Amino acid sequence: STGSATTTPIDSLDDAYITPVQIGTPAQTLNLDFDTGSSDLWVFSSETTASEVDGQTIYTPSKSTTAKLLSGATWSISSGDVYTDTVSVGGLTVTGQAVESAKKVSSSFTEDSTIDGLLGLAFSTLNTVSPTQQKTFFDNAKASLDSPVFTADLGYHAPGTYNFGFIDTTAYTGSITYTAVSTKQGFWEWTSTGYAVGSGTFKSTSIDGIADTGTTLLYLPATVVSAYWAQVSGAKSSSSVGGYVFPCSATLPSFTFGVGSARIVIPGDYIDFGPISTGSSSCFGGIQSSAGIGINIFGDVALKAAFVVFNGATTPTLGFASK
Repeated sequence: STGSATTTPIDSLDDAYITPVQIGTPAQTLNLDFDTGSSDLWVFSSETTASEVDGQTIYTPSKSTTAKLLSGATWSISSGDVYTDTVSVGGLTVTGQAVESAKKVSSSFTEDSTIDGLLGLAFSTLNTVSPTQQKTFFDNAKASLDSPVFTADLGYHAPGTYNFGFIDTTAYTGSITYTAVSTKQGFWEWTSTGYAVGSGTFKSTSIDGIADTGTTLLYLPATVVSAYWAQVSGAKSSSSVGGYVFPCSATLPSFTFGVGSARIVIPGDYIDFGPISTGSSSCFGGIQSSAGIGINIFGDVALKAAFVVFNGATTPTLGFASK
């Protein structure tokens, strides 16, 4: 089996991407945030505190003939109980998928009406269901997939594609470079071989990080991020804003990261996240320091510059191609 679904930016900044997902019988279609940095499938539901719902499409398990309460199971990340139900992505169907129903949701989600929930695609060891931990959609699908892979092809200010079970050889240029993955923290964790700023020379240096479609920006060590922003006239780190900002009049340099011997180039425009407030001439930067995070994160800024293969074979790997 295979599946293929279009993913769409939620706003003009590519702050996140939503992908339609069919849940239940008859289908209830929710727009979920596919997140390779977490491992829960959770949704706004008919059980979510009414005050905390503001425009989202909710999952109603009582209207689904295939929904079953997973008795005693709870989750907490935003929290609630758990159902099993039929879940389909882009034509690919999983039966008995754990669907985690929000009783309560953070204010951050209530405020963002375009995201109906999350679909986690990290390793199932990070799943928060208790007392019986649950499998991700990908893990459940693996048995039936033609190949145990999914690919992320995120667009820049444009729709993209998530594919399951196959690699679309028309979707990238050149070859896919594969690199080792550590699952020890439950993430798609890998080691970049270095970086370059604009047309500058490539610096060979190991950067351990995660491929995280659920994170908007690129978070790298302070040394690297300082070298980048030093090439932008007027750029500075602002404690009031919470990161690097730059004059909206600036032209940003590209940023290159290494994948083995290969190179992925992030165009400068990808690093522009626009005015910090309406009318401001200060703009927010898309490359930020990981120093207060504890881990480097190859978020959407980096990932959308590439065709990315998440290989969930017994020895997992990550592949990157230019496109």
